[PDB]
Amino acid sequence: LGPQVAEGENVFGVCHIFASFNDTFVHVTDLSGKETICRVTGGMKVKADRDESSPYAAMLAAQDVAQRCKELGITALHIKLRATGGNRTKTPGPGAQSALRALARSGMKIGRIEDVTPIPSDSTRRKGGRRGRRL
RNA sequence: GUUUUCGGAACUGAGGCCAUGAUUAAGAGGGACGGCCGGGGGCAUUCGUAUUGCGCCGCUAGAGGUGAAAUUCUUGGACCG
Repeated sequence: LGPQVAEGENVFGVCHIFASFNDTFVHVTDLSGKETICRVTGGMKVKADRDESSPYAAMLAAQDVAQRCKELGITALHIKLRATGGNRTKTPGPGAQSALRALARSGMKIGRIEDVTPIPSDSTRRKGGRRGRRL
């Protein structure tokens, strides 16, 4: 079970670390993007809606996802870090570098680093009011 | 009784003469013309990513939002690629 190749060559999957402030996602996928493997979020580790985006919650989100693909023989990953973008914040969540460091310390290797977050040319109306979030 | 002259008006045709007759071109304005310039205006056409909805595939029980939660969507398979 796995790619029938010599271990000196490094196979490639792509992970899409969708970092936000509600939670952080780690969604490893093959190089096509079509047939995905496993989606170990940051919220699956701790049972607290406050701690759903903590930098430790992505330390454990990218430790279990480095065991399902190591079970299938994947040794080097492609990283597409993505903040929520669109009309919301285009600055990455705090649980992003921690999910990278847990992927780079669990024996796995990296490929390319690339920032695909949805930025518009220009978009529709923002969620709040004209006077904004009065808080 | 007639007829002139002059007087005084009113109107036309030649000629001479006028040093014959137009103040300049506003560090005022209008209008030409010349090469440019500008997210000026209108009509037609064209491109972009995003958002939302829909079709199919993948892997799966969480996802949304908050100072914290909760109203809300999920194998009448959500979020994610």
